Amino acid sequence: MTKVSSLGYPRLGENREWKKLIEAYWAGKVSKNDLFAGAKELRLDFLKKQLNAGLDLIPVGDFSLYDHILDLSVQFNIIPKRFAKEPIDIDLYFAIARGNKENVASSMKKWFNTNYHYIVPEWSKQRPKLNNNRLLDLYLEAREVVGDKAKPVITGPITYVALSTGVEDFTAAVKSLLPLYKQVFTELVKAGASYIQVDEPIFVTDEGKDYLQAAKAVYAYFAKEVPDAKFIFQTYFEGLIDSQVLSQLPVDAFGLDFVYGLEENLEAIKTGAFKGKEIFAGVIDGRNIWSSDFVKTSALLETIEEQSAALTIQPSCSLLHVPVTTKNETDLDPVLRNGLAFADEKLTEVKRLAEHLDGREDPAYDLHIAHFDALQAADFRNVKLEDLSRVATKRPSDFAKRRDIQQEKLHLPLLPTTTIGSFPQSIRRTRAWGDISDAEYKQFIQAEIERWIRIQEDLDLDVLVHGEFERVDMVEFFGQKLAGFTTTKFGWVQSYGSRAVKPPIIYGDVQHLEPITVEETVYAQSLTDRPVKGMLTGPITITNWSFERTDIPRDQLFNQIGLAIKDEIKLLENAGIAIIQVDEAALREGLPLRKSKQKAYLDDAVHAFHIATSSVKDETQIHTHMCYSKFDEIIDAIRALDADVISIETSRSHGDIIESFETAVYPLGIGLGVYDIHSVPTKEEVVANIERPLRQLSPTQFWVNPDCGLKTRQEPETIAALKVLVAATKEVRQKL
Ligand SMILES: [Zn+2]
Ligand SMILES: [Zn+2]
Ligand SMILES: [Zn+2]
Repeated sequence: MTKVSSLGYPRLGENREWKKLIEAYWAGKVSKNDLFAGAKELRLDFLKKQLNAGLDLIPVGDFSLYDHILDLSVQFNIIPKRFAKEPIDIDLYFAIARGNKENVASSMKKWFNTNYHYIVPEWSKQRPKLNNNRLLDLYLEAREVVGDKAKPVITGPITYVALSTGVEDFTAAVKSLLPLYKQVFTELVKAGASYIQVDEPIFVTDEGKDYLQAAKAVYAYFAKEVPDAKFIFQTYFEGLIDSQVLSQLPVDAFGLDFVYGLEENLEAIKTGAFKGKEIFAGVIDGRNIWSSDFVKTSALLETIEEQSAALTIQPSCSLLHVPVTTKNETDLDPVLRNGLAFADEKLTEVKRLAEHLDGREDPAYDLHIAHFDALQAADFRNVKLEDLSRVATKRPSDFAKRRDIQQEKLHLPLLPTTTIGSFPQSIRRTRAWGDISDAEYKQFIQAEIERWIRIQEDLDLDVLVHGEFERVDMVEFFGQKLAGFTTTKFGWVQSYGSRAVKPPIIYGDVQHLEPITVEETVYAQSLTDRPVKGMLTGPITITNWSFERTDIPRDQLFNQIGLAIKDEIKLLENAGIAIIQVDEAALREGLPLRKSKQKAYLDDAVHAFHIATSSVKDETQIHTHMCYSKFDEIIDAIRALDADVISIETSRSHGDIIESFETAVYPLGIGLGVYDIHSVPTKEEVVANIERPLRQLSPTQFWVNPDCGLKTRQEPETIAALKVLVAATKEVRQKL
């Protein structure tokens, strides 16, 4: 009676066969025939899983060999000018994604506030035309497996245009795509399509508010030209903006996110503005991995049902954003695993919620709730942590007074040189310990640390780092030793192209129990008489890169992690480490979509940082690394962190990134990333980068260092770049 659906499914496959397949093709190890056969096997496999879960409308079209936006580019003839000569085939497809020997790749940007990156369209004089029948082929293919349950999906024109680059005139660009979409949809209906999911997440965002009338024109058009289609104006990631206006779109159904846009959408329907329309209700978390709260969700569905003409139940976004399945996670505690749900498990949940709304009895439903309740009641979610009322949130002495005390203890030269902490890893082959004694691995890493310690000494870098050779992930390396964290055996998620990450799971209260990084850091320091830095990851990054608990508020979690970082920082200081660097490279990525919610997030972020760093002695020097760009946004927050030194990337802007610190008269220490760690710098090239920020703020305030970590670069080029860095700095010193 009540339909269930889904927006999308991962491409990976249970053991990353998709990743191995496309990567093998690029390496010339897999023919075209085996590429497409392999990709077909996967699709059919995925269609069956979704069929067997009981879905009434199974998403078809989101499967891709790299990216769903890129798919539209090639399909709509939006191909970068530099590739305009190539034949339009899969090699050109991958050429745009990865670049060939003559042309660089298209750029990629973040898919909203997710961990996924899409490939950015590059508009030019090119006339939009259909270059294939990609979506029709996929649809007809699916029909043979699932039949009338097949639901074509596609990113809408407005969102596609907004995510693009080079668009001179927005409505003209959008308008030129309409006839293509018309043909696409008309072919699908002819082939038997009914419901067609048309994604417009842009209408959950601030920017979206500029396009309300474009939405009216575009969908009035589709409704006039393809009258037989049942369109699903599909949004996700936040609430529907201007819901009272958009609710008037001439479309059959609306896809609302009741997980990340609960309150806004909830009040959008209580108005009775969707009583004449069908709601596709995003009620299962598509970006996280906890089993649903069935009581909560069922009661929610009842309210939605009475406020709509028809209800269809689905996850809040494409399952693209979660791992495939918990079935093979055999190392997990049963009380935890029975409280987890990845992609496949969510298909089952969505089915069971509908059957319970239709008043069908199923033992699985109450059993699900029982397993849900056990997890909540577990000891690990009831850990007694340090009392926050007995924990400092503000350092005893302010910046100015600390700057003196520290200078008296460190006597670092004007414009000290240093690095963001990490050095190139060669060996990964050694780590496979595979089986090798621990006293061998340690001795191995320690030999490598000494080596680089001498290197930095010769280069005359006055603040050293151990290299982090023992670290493969800046988050999981901590998650491995913090209680309340666990890793998975197979929880992979696509981040961009053939890259995937396997994020930790914060399943319980977070608690520091043992030294995490102290050993390596203390060793390095014993070798030299120059200051060695400790490197840690702040709570923001740790949360954003992990699958976080959803049963406790963001700020509470932040504080828990802050406490652990505090306890680890204590250990470091105890051991004699005098400079400690807290890295936050996810602050941007974790920023809420809506401008109206960013301040509360930043406040949570700043407080937790204070929890982490306010219990150090005045002499101990607190550094924070932030690989961001638009600092003007978070400037107040940054100044709020009260870091002795904050290092940025000024190389890309040639040094003009200081503008925000200039306006805000930043009185704290600033590290200058004067070399892109992604791309050999010239000596005259680096000095200019250094002197730029010297315009307003005083020189006694700056540090010279690379843009970010060096794990990306090769040792040869790394050493050469550092030589130039130190030379450029020394030079600007002589000129006083
Ligand atoms: Zn990423
Ligand atoms: Zn009930
Ligand atoms: Zn505070």
